[PDB]
Amino acid sequence: LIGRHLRLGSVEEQPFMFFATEGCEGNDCWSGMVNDMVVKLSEDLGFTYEYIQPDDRKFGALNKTTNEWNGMIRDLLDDKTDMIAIDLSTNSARKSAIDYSFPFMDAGIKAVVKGEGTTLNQVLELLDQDKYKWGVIGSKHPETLLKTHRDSRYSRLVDEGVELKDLNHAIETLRGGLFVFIDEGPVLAHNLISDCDVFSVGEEFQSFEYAFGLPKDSPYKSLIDSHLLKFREEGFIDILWEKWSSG
Amino acid sequence: GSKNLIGRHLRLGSVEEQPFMFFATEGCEGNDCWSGMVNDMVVKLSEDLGFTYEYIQPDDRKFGALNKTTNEWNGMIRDLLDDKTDMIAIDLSTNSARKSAIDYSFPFMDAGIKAVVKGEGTTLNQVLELLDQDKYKWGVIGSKHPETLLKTHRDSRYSRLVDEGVELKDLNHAIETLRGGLFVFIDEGPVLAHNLISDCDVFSVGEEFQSFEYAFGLPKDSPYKSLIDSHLLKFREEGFIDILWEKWSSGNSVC
Ligand SMILES: [Mg+2]
Repeated sequence: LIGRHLRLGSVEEQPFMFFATEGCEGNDCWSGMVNDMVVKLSEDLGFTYEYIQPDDRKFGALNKTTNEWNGMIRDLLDDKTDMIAIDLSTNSARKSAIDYSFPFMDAGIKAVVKGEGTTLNQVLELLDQDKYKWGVIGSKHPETLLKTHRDSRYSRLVDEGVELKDLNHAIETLRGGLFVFIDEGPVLAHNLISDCDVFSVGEEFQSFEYAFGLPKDSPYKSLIDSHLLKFREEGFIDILWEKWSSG
Repeated sequence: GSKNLIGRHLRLGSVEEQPFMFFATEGCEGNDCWSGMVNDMVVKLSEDLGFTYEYIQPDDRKFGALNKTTNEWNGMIRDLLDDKTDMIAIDLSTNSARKSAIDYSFPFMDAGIKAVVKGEGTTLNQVLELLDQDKYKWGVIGSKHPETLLKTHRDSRYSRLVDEGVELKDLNHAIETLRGGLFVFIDEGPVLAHNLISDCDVFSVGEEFQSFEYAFGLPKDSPYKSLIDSHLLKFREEGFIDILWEKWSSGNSVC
């Protein structure tokens, strides 16, 4: 990587990445845990980099009607980027098409709702009532895991729920009440810390990792993997999570 | 790429380390001598990918570490580097020393370093306290991951712990010594949780520390890594890893 330039796919997803839309230029528009990881990788490996957001602003999923990807995954497959630098969740659909780096964080699917004393105990109960609406963000990992789960009642949840645009839209809808938002534990923990009237529905389910995405046969995988492992071993990943997560 | 596992015969490095692997020393032949969480993973991989296999233990019965004097490896790591095996099928901890020499598969379990103690009277809150006292002896298993992490920790007091402690041969020796009392054994969370479930007079020394994974070990440039990784990810996504841990890890406690 010494002398190399990496085009890095990313999107805003706090606290992993924050993207300033004004008042900044280039790489300095980005901040967060993933940015701090990238900065240190760049310093230690000697590459320059830039961040490239997908035009559709999605993480990426495989459309089963067209068999085409979108989001950051598609940009990587199209060779618009060399690596996806974000909290990229590991799933088998993506693994068919791309590789992952060594992982930096366990994560699960988590569901939350506004209003203390919710009667719900598990998300599948949502199918048997009409007091609460619910949803997941389109073309993002939770949607994919629910659509691929063995119990096709999870596909019903996705298909019969609201398709949310992004985290801001989801949180807005959640705060409007009578709405169960299903997403990822670490993202919900950070972003809903001050919402004392938001509570969990059931326990977390599904076991996966956050990692970076790499194209198959990338010449950079071995080095990125080594360095990410060293970050974890040296305590850097935990230090960054303490820095960035609330609170 | 083009190469896959159908019709291949894999030599798999392993050792007993309950509940990941159990090895029967009599009354069995070949693969039937092995059982445990990792064995169940291997059996399913072999059914789905179409390879046959055998397990090969290192003669030294070590997991594997790098000797800084000789610059040579030992244990399962050395057998893999020497092409005696194709993959290390065990709870193989991820560490940077090993990563310089081998690759890892997609991981199947987060783990940390855990210290436990047996003894009445004053006790300890954090392992470095061992260095300023002589009531307790302590140890790590030689050529196993906990020793490597403590020796490579940037606070060299952890190297003092290794150098001034007892070099324990294996898990049975370590647990026997722990049960003898006035001893702190430093090893890995999941192994200690499983094996010390009914030791009501064994307690924690502080919280777990260090963050790493259990995975399988693969030689660099292995043609089988992509397939093994894909299938291990699917095991995790389908809940198979969690189901196996529930099956194999000890529960209740008479404590
Ligand atoms: Mg993990």
